Amino acid sequence: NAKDYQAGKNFTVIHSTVKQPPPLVEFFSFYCGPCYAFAERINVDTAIRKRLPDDMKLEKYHVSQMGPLGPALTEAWAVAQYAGVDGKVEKLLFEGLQVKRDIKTAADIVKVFNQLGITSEKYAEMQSNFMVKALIARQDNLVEKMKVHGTPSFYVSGKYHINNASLAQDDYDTYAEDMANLVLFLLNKPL
Repeated sequence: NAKDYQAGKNFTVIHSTVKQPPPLVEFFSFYCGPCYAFAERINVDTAIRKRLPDDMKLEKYHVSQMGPLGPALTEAWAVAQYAGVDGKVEKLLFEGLQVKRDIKTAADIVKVFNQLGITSEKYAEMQSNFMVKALIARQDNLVEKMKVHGTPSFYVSGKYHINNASLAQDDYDTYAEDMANLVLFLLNKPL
């Protein structure tokens, strides 16, 4: 029934210096095709969330060092979560970059928020917010400390990096389920 995921095959034991790493974090880029598929096609993200406990979420950290808009996007994601519209704006940023490729500038990212009822003035106000800035720095700092080198990249307890290609290849639904199973297998691992 329950698979015995193997170190080396399904995941690697990373070494971080981070004192309090997210229990579960997915490093991603709105420019990354597989990152989009994980959030909208394969639905690896919903699969994982559907199986997590109430006192724990899938944290998504945007990679600023990827592409021209990288930084503006890490900021937009931070504002997105502060405004709590991170659930709606996610698909619109992926589309704006990989479907319609109509997001070319920082001013174009703001236009997405406008369509949700967030004026350019409110967006500017949020860009300044102390919590927004703290989350932007957290995202950038962990990409460095965790030594991220690809997206989408999942890390459990800041010690186990999942090997995306190692999971069930039958179809995407099975793959997503296998990923959530592996994530759980890692969260339930001895301290």
